[PDB]
Amino acid sequence: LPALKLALEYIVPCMNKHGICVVDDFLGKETGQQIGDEVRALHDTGKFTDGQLVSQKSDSSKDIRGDKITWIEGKEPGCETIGLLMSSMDDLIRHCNGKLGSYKIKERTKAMVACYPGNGTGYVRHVDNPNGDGRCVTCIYYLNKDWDAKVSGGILRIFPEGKAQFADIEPKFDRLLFFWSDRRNPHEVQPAYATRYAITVWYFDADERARAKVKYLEKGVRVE
Ligand SMILES: O=C(O)CNC(=O)c1nc(Cl)c2ccccc2c1O
Ligand SMILES: [Mn+2]
Repeated sequence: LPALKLALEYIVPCMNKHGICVVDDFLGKETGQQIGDEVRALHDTGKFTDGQLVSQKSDSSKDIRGDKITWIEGKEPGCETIGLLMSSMDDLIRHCNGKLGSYKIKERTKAMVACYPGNGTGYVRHVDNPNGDGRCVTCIYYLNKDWDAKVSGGILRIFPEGKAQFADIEPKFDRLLFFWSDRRNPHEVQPAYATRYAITVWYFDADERARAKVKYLEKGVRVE
């Protein structure tokens, strides 16, 4: 589907109504599987971190580690299809310009590729941007073939503010997710019992990001 039909007929109205929007079959099986292959090669050649320290045991051989990450620009060798994914995310956001809230999105982060190793670890409940750092939209792409949450867990559970219910999103192959990054969407990753990959990009609102630079004042200018 053109980034445009999807953006204008589904993503824009969904984000303004619900703030949480799922697109399945974003890139297709061939491109999705190539991204999966690039991510697995990154993992298998040791490009990820060792994982979030979960239990700091007295003996370190007993330390439990969780989600592993790596930051990907998209131009690295063997990340070209990841870069294609990122360009496709950018195309979608660009076709939403001036329709996502009142936000104006001119910049994003690099991609954070995450691997939950499948050892029962998840990710605690949190808000992506609780303190106004500029991030207004969180975009996650999943690449887990035939994921069965009843068996492997790993559901993303979101707790939409003001609503007495949560929204459970399975980390399905070739699924793209958008949600507001601020306190509207506290969320958690339930324990994952199989290897679980995701690629996240955050989009900045230009105003919020510009004034965030005041708080984090960071390179300066010489006086004398
Ligand atoms: O993977 C998912 O479905 C959702 N993941 C996250 O919400 C998530 N959020 C943050 Cl802020 C981090 C931050 C660092 C590493 C992994 C993260 C993560 O998986
Ligand atoms: Mn998060």
